[PDB]
Amino acid sequence: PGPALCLFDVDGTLTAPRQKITKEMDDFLQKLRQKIKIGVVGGSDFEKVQEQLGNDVVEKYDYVFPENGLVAYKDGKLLCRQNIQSHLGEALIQDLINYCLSYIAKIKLPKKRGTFIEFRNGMLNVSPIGRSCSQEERIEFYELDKKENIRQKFVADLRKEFAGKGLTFSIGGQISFDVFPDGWDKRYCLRHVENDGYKTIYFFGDKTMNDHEIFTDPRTMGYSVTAPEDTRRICELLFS
Repeated sequence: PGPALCLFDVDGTLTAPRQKITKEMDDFLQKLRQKIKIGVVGGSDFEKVQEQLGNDVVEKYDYVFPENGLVAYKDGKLLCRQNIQSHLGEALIQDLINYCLSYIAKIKLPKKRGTFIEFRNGMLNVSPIGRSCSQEERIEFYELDKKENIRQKFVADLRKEFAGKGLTFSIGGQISFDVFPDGWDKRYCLRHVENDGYKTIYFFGDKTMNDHEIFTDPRTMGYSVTAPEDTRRICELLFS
């Protein structure tokens, strides 16, 4: 119905895991773009996106959203930027940082290395243990955090001392847990597409991590695919 947009998650949906897009796929998308506009979003960076979809990616898609739209492109122009310290404000960053630093120093573990706090543009990857832990170190701490649940213990107190700062927490993997402003997941990019006159906004990607929010957000018509061949089968089924 009316003007529409197709937004695709990058790795997995448009390419084989850890690989650049296919010629067939690429030619398919440019062909699809003829009638309906297209866009891509992913948690990775533009450089990584370039590796997967090509260095001229901003010319192949109408919208390009690396870092979940925290980096946006449309028609080839750098729409804008946004980082956690600008949105949340420095003094807000240091309050979270300070706290985690002093809290982390009070946790006896079998091993400690470095990068107890990693700083991403739109997310603070913490960890009571660090981040550069080895292969054996990581598994060790992981099996240890199994029964201990050290992470949930901290990811709960933080929610308290900082209750109300529009911050969302997230425990993932075996050693670290991400921190970030509310809505700063793939849904963030939607803000670059809800004002260009689209009656329908399709999304193609992973619908479950638990649950991918962009896939459920009311503005999108979710279509989770299992690989690039599916993205085409559905796009073929839906369009053309």
